[PDB]
Amino acid sequence: SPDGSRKNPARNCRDLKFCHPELKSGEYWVDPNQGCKLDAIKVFCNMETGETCISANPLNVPRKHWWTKKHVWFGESMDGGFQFSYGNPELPEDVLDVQLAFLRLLSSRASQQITYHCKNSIAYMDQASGNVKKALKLMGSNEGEFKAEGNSKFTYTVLEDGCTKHTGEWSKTVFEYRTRKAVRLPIVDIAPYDIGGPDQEFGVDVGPVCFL
Amino acid sequence: PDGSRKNPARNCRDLKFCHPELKSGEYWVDPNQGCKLDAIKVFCNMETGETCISANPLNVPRKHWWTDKKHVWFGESMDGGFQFSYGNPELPEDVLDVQLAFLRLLSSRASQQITYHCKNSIAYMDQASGNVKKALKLMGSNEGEFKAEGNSKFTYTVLEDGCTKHTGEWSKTVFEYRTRKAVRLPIVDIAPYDIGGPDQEFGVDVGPVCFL
Amino acid sequence: PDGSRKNPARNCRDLKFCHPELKSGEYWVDPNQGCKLDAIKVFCNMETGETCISANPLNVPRKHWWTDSSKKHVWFGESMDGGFQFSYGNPELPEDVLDVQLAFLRLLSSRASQQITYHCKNSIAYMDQASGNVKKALKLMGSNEGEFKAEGNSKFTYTVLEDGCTKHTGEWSKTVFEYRTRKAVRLPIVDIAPYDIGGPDQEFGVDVGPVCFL
Ligand SMILES: [Ca+2]
Ligand SMILES: [Ca+2]
Ligand SMILES: [Ca+2]
Repeated sequence: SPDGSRKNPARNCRDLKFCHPELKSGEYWVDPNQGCKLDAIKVFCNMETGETCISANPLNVPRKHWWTKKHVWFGESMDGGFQFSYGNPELPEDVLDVQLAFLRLLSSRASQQITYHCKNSIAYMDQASGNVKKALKLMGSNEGEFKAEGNSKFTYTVLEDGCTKHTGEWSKTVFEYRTRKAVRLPIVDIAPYDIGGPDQEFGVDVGPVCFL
Repeated sequence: PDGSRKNPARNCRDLKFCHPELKSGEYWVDPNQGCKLDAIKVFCNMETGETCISANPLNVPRKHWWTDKKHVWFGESMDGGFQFSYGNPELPEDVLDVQLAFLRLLSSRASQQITYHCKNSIAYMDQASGNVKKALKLMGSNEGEFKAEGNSKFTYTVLEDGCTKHTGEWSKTVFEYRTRKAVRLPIVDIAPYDIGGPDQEFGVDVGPVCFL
Repeated sequence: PDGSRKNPARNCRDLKFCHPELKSGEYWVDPNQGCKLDAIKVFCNMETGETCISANPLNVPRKHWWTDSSKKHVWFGESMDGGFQFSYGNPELPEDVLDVQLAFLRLLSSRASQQITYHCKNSIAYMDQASGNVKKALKLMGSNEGEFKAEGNSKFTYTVLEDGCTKHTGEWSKTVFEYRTRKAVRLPIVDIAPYDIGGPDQEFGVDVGPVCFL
């Protein structure tokens, strides 16, 4: 019987939760495509919810002046930019793709949080206008974009917003996207709008993509 | 496996292939495999290999449901209405969701029948006018509707039609939707058109959704 | 699993991952897992790790297929006398079982690709040398309710590997098409619709290449 060890992975964390109810939240190995056990992925299992959470690698975009107004994709367009990747970096992309496809099928929903660190850079709401027209965008895995407004199937939610004014200091805004259409996740890129001025800087902490 | 609760099969088609001696009946299957605890109870047709899952409740009682012509969704709009639900109402809705998702996305084909019980209510053909303009509609599981006419991908077929006149008596019309795109099934709602008058009544018997 | 009939692998990519010493060739795989008995014999490209399933039948004979008495695309399978849609896998297995094995590969692979060859006599396949344009290019039917074309939405355009059909010369030639995608439910190709057909001197045939999943 699977037990979530590297040599004996479970199919996902929900299976571990139910078939091994004594296990606590933490690091486990899961193998959504089953078959060959060697392409298993290392995850965090939330044993309260049954969520399988896969970390981004790299987890973070360092705080820097990145760009010198329009939305600009970090991965697509910025110098030193990269798109976000998930799961054991040593695994071929196609294998990671297949694992995510199976985990999507195994799950009712997926969610992900992302943190925008800001210095003189609006992320969501602009305190002066009270509007979100300068809000950043996120790119999903199905080419779709997650936005502040527009099609309600694709809008993100904001959990805290410390970036509403240029204060010369660092703060942060936290975004979440949650959906039943798990093909849309994980987030692969980010496009700030209020960037490019000499004293504007940002960083990013990419939260894990969680499936249940 | 063998189709018992302790040893469920992936689905009925596998059970037929691997155990051709088994007769049609109740079995336990586990489309998402892995941990066996979320296996579901189904009817296996062992001649076709179909996995058939019953609605629960499967019956809409015969009643005057609507008072007021236009299509009106039973589940969406009528007092006491409900959308049709499938599987062991014991398991959480999200578990059944995933098990059904495996069947909907990875089956060859699917089919489902639904029976409209009618008193003074046209269901498909209107004998007096000679047309199907008053025909009812059905709602699938992929935000699509099944109709008497229009896009031939989404038309249902009528197996018997006893609802063609207002006679003051009870009769029935039987609808089927069959598709190689099983994401479209099961049926989740019904919209009669010829309803609302003081002597008009209907009921429904929801047939099982069957996956190959 | 080792890719034998009694011990089929899930697919060729798993076989490669677990057995780097295995060479390209035929093996038994079982994408739907569960019962082992409905395993399918495939070609594994062990350089890429692709699972390749051959068309059966793989050939549309070379013939005058269509009589034009009207000019538009005409689907071979849907409209032509003796036409058929393309099927894949061991015809010893039930159609529904093959569909399911294919469905696992289509939904859950990273990528898919397929080539198809149009044999032509007095029949433009893609480029029309006389006009210099692709207005007469044939179309292909995918497995997800879409079509693959010379132009339009770039997600659904095919690519042309060689094009020998650009003139009417009274001689046989061929044009080879390929469709590659990260949305594998679009494949395999199930039908073909030539445009430059139906004239009294026009003929075509088709060789359907294997559908390959990663
Ligand atoms: Ca595996
Ligand atoms: Ca299970
Ligand atoms: Ca099998």
